[PDB]
Amino acid sequence: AGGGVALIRVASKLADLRGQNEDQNVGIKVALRAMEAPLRQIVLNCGEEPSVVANTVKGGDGNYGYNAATEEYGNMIDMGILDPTKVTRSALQYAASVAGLMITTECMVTDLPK
Amino acid sequence: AAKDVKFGNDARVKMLRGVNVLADAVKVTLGPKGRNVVLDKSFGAPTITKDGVSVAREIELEDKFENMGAQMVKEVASKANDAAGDGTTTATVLAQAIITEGLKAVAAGMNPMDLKRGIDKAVTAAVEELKALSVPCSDSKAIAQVGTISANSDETVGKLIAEAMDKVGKEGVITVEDGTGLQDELDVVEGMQFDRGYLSPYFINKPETGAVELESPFILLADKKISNIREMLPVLEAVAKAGKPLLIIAEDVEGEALATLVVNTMRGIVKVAAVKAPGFGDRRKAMLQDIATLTGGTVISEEIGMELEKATLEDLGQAKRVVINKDTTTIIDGVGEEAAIQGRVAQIRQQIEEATSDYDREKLQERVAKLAGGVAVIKVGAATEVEMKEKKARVEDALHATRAAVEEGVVAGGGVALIRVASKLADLRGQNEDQNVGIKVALRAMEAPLRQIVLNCGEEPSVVANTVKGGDGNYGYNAATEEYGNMIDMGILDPTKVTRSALQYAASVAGLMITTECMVTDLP
Ligand SMILES: Nc1ncnc2c1ncn2[C@@H]1O[C@H](COP(=O)(O)OP(=O)(O)O)[C@@H](O)[C@H]1O
Ligand SMILES: Nc1ncnc2c1ncn2[C@@H]1O[C@H](COP(=O)(O)OP(=O)(O)O)[C@@H](O)[C@H]1O
Ligand SMILES: [K+]
Ligand SMILES: [Mg+2]
Repeated sequence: AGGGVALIRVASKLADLRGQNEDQNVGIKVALRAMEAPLRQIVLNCGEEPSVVANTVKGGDGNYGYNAATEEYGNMIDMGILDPTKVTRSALQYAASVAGLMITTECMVTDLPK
Repeated sequence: AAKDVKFGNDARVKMLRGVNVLADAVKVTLGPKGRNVVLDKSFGAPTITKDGVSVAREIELEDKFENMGAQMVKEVASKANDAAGDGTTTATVLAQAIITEGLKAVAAGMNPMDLKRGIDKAVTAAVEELKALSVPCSDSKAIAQVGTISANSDETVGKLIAEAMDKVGKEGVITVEDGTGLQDELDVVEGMQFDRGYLSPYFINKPETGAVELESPFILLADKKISNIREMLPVLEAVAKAGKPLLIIAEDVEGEALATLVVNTMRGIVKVAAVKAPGFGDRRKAMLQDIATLTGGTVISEEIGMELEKATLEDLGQAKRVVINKDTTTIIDGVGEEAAIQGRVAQIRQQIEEATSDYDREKLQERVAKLAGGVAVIKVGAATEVEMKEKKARVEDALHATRAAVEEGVVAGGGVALIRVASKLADLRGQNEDQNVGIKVALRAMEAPLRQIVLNCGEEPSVVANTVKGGDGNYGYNAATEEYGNMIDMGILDPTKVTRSALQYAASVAGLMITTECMVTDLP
């Protein structure tokens, strides 16, 4: 399902995940909180309130979601709003990769501003 | 000096910016999950406080138009603190909401005065609805709940205040002072006490406690300065024949008379103790008259036409026990016909009603407590001084809230009552469309306190607001436990007076701030 609701589905599924350390728990909460960013930004660009729509979508199940073009809810499959699984998986994995690279970076070397 | 003059929207945006600075500093302390603000003091250490008016009274800005905005919105918190003693953060939140919405409506081409009239009409209707929505708060459990909620969910404070209010009575007074230990303690005084000790340590007959104890004495109330013993001979001889102790409450006793008294006390002739008359001036006269009424005696004064030499036993009062320490004198179980006490306290109530300053009113209330009720003192215990100050401020907030809740009743707390009122006033209309817009502005601003409480918890204010608006009755949101339920059943109570006062003062200041067009101030 499109519109950013698949990531909300998985984030709501994974709310029970725990880590071995209080720092690994902060990392797990950081990654799960970032899966709602697409739908929230879509609703923000359309002009509604992201929190109410996100709560309504999380409350639903399956392919329930929000149509941004007509500003109504419904089954995302029936409204014809789809994403291939490869697109979502690739975007999530590459975002996590670059975030991990930037988190463990100790030095940056560049030419002088001259 | 020379001035700077700004017109229209420039003035309004500067003013709103100053309002926003002060409101953003104040609003971080609202609810069970608000935080503390550190205030720098020029003389001393910083103070860490969660009180709205304390934070508001410190804010001053470098820019002059923004400073005007902040100085104007500061009066809401000041006035709410003066009137109710609590509810200043809510008043500031409401004022900021009204100002923001009203400026948005003004920028759309509305007439500011009609918006102000609509806001006034909505607030009047809202106050009537709040009065209709209230319920009495008389049992001790509800008073404990109010004191607990006002002290930032501290059960011990609520229990202590409920016990104090139960013991001291409806006519008594309760004060808060610094303690010496780590635990809060309550000391209640029954009877009349004034802060005057004996004039000579030799009067002490019980060195174990260093206190002068007299059983069934006479009280000689001398409204004059006594230096020569020649005046007291008749009454002293009469009391010596009587065979029971005597107490002198006089303006002062000089060396000769005091020396004669101390010589006689140790010889076993008479049991005499002498203390000073409390107060200075007219209040001293009034309290001597009060002691005369309580003890059933007559004040010996020159201004009425009697002399102390002609005094007899009929002019001397009586008591059951008198205990005098280095600092305080207490008179216990004094003989007096009740009608005199009720009459005196009645008169004192009439000059209570005809009093302007709060100092005079509190002195009169202390007098009424001494004559009829009691006086309770609560000591606050804390390890350091900053902690002591923060806890003492919380205890004072709780005491004020319990007083208000007793005198007017309680409504459901957490911002729910304002939402219920605004839901009830959904069909109110004015004379023209600008007035209807102003009514809508007020009704929308009535939901700001709950939204800020939910923000301070890290939740979503709009989801909770919608869920609470969808319910009926006392249905609300518990921000401490993060659950929905009955506001009354879980003990989240707010006095009606605090809510009404916050709404009134916020509307009064914000309606005027909406109608600005020009601002004149000094130059940088
Ligand atoms: N009518 C719609 N309602 C809600 N979401 C939509 C709709 N149409 C497309 N989307 C979502 O918007 C996203 C498209 O954003 P886009 O600007 O194409 O960014 P990207 O290039 O990263 O895909 C897709 O994830 C799609 O699921
Ligand atoms: N557990 C709770 N759940 C929801 N609301 C609460 C709770 N405890 C207190 N409140 C509300 O929070 C407000 C307390 O804010 P406070 O910091 O006392 O500011 P004020 O100076 O306006 O009283 C009260 O209106 C009260 O109704
Ligand atoms: K506060
Ligand atoms: Mg309070």
